[PDB]
Amino acid sequence: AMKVAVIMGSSSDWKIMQESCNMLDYFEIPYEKQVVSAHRTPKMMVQFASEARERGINIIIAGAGGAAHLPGMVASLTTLPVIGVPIETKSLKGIDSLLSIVQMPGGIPVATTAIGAAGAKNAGILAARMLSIQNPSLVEKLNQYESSLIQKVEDMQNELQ
Amino acid sequence: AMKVAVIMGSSSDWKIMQESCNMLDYFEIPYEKQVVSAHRTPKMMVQFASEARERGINIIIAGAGGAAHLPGMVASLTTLPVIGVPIETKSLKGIDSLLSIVQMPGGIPVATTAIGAAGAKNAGILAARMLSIQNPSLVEKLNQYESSLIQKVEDMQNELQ
Amino acid sequence: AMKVAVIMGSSSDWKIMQESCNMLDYFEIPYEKQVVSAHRTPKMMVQFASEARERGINIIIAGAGGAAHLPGMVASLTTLPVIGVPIETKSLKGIDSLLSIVQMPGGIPVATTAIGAAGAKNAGILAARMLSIQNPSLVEKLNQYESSLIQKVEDMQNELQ
Amino acid sequence: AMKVAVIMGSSSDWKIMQESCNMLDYFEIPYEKQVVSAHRTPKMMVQFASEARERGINIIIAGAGGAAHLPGMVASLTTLPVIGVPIETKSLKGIDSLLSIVQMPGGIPVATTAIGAAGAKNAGILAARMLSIQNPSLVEKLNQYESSLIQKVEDMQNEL
Amino acid sequence: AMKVAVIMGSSSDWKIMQESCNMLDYFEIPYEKQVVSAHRTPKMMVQFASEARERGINIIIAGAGGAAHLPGMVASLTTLPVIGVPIETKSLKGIDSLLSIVQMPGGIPVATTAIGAAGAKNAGILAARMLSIQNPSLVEKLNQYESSLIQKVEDMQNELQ
Amino acid sequence: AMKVAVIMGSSSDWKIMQESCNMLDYFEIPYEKQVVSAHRTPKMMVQFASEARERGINIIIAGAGGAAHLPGMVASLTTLPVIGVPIETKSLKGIDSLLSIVQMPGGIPVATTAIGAAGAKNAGILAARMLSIQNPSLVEKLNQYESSLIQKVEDMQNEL
Amino acid sequence: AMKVAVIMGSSSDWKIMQESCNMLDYFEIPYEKQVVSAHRTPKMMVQFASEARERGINIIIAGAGGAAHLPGMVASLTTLPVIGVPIETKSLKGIDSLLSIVQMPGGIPVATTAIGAAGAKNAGILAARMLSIQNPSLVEKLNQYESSLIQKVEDMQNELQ
Amino acid sequence: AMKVAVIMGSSSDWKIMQESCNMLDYFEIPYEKQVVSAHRTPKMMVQFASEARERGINIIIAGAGGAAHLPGMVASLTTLPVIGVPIETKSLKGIDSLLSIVQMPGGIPVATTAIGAAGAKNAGILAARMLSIQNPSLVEKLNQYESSLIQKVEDMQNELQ
Repeated sequence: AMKVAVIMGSSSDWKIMQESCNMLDYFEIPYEKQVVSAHRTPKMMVQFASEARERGINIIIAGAGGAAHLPGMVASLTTLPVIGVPIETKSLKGIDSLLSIVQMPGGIPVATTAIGAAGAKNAGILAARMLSIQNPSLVEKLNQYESSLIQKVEDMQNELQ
Repeated sequence: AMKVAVIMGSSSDWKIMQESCNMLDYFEIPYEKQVVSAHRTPKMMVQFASEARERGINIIIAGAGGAAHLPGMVASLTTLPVIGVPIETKSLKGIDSLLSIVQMPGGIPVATTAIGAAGAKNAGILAARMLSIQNPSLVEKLNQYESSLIQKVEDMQNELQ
Repeated sequence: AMKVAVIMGSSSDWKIMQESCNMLDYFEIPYEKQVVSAHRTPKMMVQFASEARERGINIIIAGAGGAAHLPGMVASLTTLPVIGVPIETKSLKGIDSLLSIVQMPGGIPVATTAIGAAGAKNAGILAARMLSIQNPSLVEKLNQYESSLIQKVEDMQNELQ
Repeated sequence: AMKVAVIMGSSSDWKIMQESCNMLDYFEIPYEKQVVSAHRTPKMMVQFASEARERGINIIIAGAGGAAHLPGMVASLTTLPVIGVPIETKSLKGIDSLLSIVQMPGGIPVATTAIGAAGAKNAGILAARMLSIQNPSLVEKLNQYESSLIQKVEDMQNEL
Repeated sequence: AMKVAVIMGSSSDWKIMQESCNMLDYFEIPYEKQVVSAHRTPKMMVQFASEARERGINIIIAGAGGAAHLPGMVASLTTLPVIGVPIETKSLKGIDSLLSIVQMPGGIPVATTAIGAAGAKNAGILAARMLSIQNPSLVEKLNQYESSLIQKVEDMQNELQ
Repeated sequence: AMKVAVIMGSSSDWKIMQESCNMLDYFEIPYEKQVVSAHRTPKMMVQFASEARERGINIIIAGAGGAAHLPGMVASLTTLPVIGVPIETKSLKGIDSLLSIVQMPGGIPVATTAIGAAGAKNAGILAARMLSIQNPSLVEKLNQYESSLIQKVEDMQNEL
Repeated sequence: AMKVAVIMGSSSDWKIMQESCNMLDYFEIPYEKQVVSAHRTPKMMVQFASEARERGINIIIAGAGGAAHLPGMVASLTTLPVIGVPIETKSLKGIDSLLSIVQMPGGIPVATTAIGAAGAKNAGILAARMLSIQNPSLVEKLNQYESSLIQKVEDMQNELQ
Repeated sequence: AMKVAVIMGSSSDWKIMQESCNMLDYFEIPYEKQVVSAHRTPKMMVQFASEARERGINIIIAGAGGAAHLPGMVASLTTLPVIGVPIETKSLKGIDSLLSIVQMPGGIPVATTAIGAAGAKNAGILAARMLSIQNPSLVEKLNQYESSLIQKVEDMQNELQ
C-alpha cells in the first residue's frame, strides 16, 4: 500500500505544510503527519527516520525553516526519498531555509521544493509522481490533474478586466 | 525494467551531468543521455518530455544553468518526476540557475538538487531512492552505499596531521 | 496596423500587467491581452508564440514571477521582440523573477525591464519606442510624453513640505 | 536605411561589445560604434543621445559596468529604444551593473539583456528582431539563424 | 555664506530626504530643496548641476531609488562634493539604489550614506561636518550635537521596561 | 582539566579547522580532534554529541560547509556550548554555510564565527575566552595575546 | 557569583533583546541591562567594555543593527566572551547587521547568533551553556531545559488540524 | 594648511589605499598616513580620531574590510568628515565591507565610496572637492581634472578609430 509521511518541526508550520496533505488527499495517497523537530527532538527525529521504511512509509516530506536541518538529517538516516520544503522565515523570507536544505553534499540527496506554500503543494504533487512509477493507477489521476491546470488557465481568461 | 533519462541543454554541461550517470551505473540503473535545449530546440524539448513516459522512461534528470528553464519546462510536459540540477554559472555562481529551477509555482514540481557536481551526483542517488519503492532490490544497494559513506569518514580519521 | 500582445501566466498578475496596457492605451497602440502559462499551459504557450507573427502581433510583452520562464520560452518560439517583466515574489522580492528572465543565453534575447509595476509600465513605453521606428506617427506622441514627464516633475515641486 | 549605434564608456568594454557588432554584421544591419562615457564625458553623452534620432539612428545599444548609468541616461534623452548591456565587474560579477541598468523607475525604459558577452550578443540579435517587424528579408534571416541554433544542439548529441 | 541644495527625482522621495533638511535646520545651515529627476528632467538636471557652484551652493545632497543615477550624474557635472542617499525600493529594499550610487568608477566620487531615512539624516550631518572646515562656528554646534546624542542614550536607560 | 573538541565532517576541512587547534595550542588548552560527519555518519555524530560532556569535553568547535548542519545538530544533542565555523564554499562563498549555521531558531544556540580561516582562528580564541572566566592564568595569557596584536600593528607602521 | 551584561545601542532594540534577559531569568543567572551605543556613546562603550571583567561580568551579550559595530568593538576591549545579536533592519532585514557582526577578523572573536528574536533568546541560552563549564549547578538546569523542549514538541502533536 | 589623514587597519590594505594618496598628491593636498586598527588597536583608534582635528587634520579617509568598523568608529569620535573605503574581501567580495561601512544609523555619518581601488581613488578626489569649499585654489584644479577626464575618453575614441 502507498504511504507518505509529512513532518515539520512546529505546529506553526502547519498552515504551510497542510498544502502537501491537501494534494495527497486529492490523489488519494495515504499519509501520516507529525511534528518532528531536528533541534528540539533530535533523538525522536533519528528514530522516526530510521524506522520509517520498515514501518511502510514510501516517501518523507519534511518542512523546516531558518537553519533548516530536518530534511537533510532525515535523508541521512533513511534510504527513502526525502522531499524538503523550505519554510519562509520572518527576516530572510526563506532564503536561509532554501540554502540550508538545497545545498546538500554529494552523497546524500534532498529533493528541494519552492519556498513556502507553493513548495508544500509541490511536495504532494511530486510524491504522487514518484509513486506513479510503481502504482500505475496514479498515472490517470496525474493526467486529469494536468487537465485541471489547463482548465484553470482557461477559467482565468476573463479575469483581465 | 527501470530507465532514467539524463538530459542537459549543452554538451558543456556533460562534465557535471556525467556524475548523475556515474551514480546510476553504481546502482545498476539503465539510462539514456542526450542534449535537449529549452531555448535553442524548444519544440524538441516539448516532444522529448511529452513522449518520455510512453517510451519507458521512469525519471528525468535535467541539468541547466543561467536562465535555467529546462527542468521546469520538462516537468510541465510530463507526469514523470523530474530532478533539476542547477549548473554553476561563471558570473553568478549558479544562483541564477538555482532560483530559475527551485522556485516553481504550486502545481508543477521539480525535485531540485545542490548547485553543480554535488547536485548531479545527488540526482543519480535520488533517482535510485525513488526507484527503490518500485524495485525493492535497490534497497540493499542503498544500504551498501551508506556503509561506504561511513567507511570514507573512518579513512579520514588519521588525516588531521 | 500596429499590434502588441500582453500576456501573463495568471490573472493574479493583472494588477501589475495592466500598467503595460495603460501605456499602450496612452499611445493609442492596439493590443490583445491573454493568460498564457508556461507551466500550466505549455502547449498553448507554444501555439501562441509560434503563431504570433502570422497573426499580426509585432511585439510580445510577457510578465512572470518566481521560476519566471514565460518570457524566455516565448522568445525561443518566435522571432518577434519579446519584452519580459519580472513580477515581484514574496520571498526573493522578484530577484528570482529577474534572474530567470534577464540571464537568457546568447542566441535568444529577452528585453528585460524593472521588477514589478515600474517594469510593466516601462514595457508599454518601450513597445511604443520600438514601434516608432516604422510608425513615424508615434514620434510626435513620444515627444509629447517627454513634455508630460517634465510637467509631472513641475507639479511635484510644491509637495516638499 | 537601418542604423544601430553601439556605445560604451571605455575601450576596455570593446571585446564584450564587439559581440553586438558581430551579430549586426551577421544580419547585415549597419552600425556605428563609439566610446561615450556617462561620467567622464557627460555633455558629450547628452549631445550623442539628443541628436541620435535626427542623425538616422534607429536603436541604441549601450554597455556599462559598475554604477552603470549610460543606458538609462541615454534612454532619458532620446525617443529611440535603448538596449542596455550590463558589463561584468570584478568585485560584484556584474550584479551592480545589472541592477543599475534594469531597475529604471516607471517612465523611461531600458531593454536589459544578460550580464556580459551573452548580453552583448543578445543586444545585436534583439536589435535585429526589432527591425524585423513586417520585414520579410530580416524575418528570413532570423529564421535561418534559428536553423543554426537547432543544428548546434543536434551536433552536440555525440559530444557526451 | 553657506548653502546646501537637497534634490531628488520624485516627491515620493521627500518623506526620506526631509531628514536632510531637518538636520540642516537644526545646524542653522541655509538650504534650498527641489525635485530634479535624472530621467524625467535630464536637461534640467544638467543645468542644475552645472550652475550650482557659481550660484553659491557648497554641497549637493541628492536622493535616488532603483536605477539610481541622480547622485552620480550630478557629481559628473559639478566640482562640488555630492552626497548620495539611496532610497529604499518596493522590491529590492534599496540594494539596487545602493549599488547604483556607491559603485562609482574611479574618477567621479559620490559620498554615499545609508539606505533610507538614516542616510538622509546623515547626509545633513555630514554636510555640517564638511562646512565646519571653513565655517568654524559650526564646530561648537557639532560638539553640542554630540552632547545631545549622549543625552539621548541616557534618556533611553529607563525604557528597558 | 579543561578540554575542547575540534570536529569537522571531512579531512578536507582541516585546511581551515587546524587554525582552531593552533590557537588552542597557543593558549596551552588541551584538545582532541575528530572527523564527525552529520550526513555521512549521522549515528556517530549522535553518539559523539550526546556523550561529549560525560567524555570530559567542555566546548565543541565544529566546522561545516554548504548545507552546514553539523554544528547545529551537535548543539541540539549536548548541554555544552558549541562554536560553529562556516566553511567557504566554491559556489556560494560560504553564505550557505553561514546561514545554515547562524540562523538557529530560538531554543538551541550555536556561537557562530566568521567564514573560513578567520572564523576557525576565532573559535580557538573564543574557547580560551570562555575558559578564562575567573581564571587569572588564562586572563594573563589573553592579555599577552592582546599585546602581541598591538605589536603586530606597530610592526606595520613603516610599511606605508 | 555569576553575572551577564545585556547591552544594546537603542531602547528600540529592547523588544528583541529582552528575550536574552528572559532566558537568563529562566536559568537564574544574574544580569544587568544597559543602553550602550557604539556610535552615540563611544567613550562610554569603551569604558563599559574595559571595566566589565573587573566589575565581575562574565559574559557580554550585545545587540546591534545596520553597520553593527557594538559587539565587535566591545570584544576588542575585553577578554571576556562576547555574544553578538544582529538586529533586523528595516531595509536589509538584518543582513547588514549579520555581516557586520559575524565577519570579525582573526584575532578578535564574536559569538554570533541568529537575526532578531531567535538570536536574542539563543544568546541567553548560549550564555547559560558557557557558564555551565565552571558553574556545575547549571548543567542540571540545562538538562531540565532540554526535557522541556521535548515536552513542548509532544504538546504540539494535536495541533495539526 | 590643508591636511588629510589616510588610515587603514593593515599594511595589506596599502596597495589599495595608496590610490587615495595618489589623488591627494595630484591636487597637492598634504596628508599623513598611518596604520590604525579598530580591533587590534582600539585605544589607539580612539585617540587618533579624538585628537585629529585639534592637530590640524581636516578630513579622515579610512579603509577597512570584512567587519569593517574603522570608518564608523572614527566618525563617532570626531567632528571631521570621514570617508570610508570598503576593502574587497576574499569570500564576500567586499559586500561585508560595504554594508559594515555604509549602513550607519542616523546620527553619525560616513561618506562611503566604491569597493576597492575605485573607492580609494574616489576618496582622494572627494577629499579635494570637500576642501574646495574652504580652499578656492582647488576649484581650478578640479576644473583641470574634469578636462583631463574628457581627454582620456577622446584618447580611447582616437585609439579605436
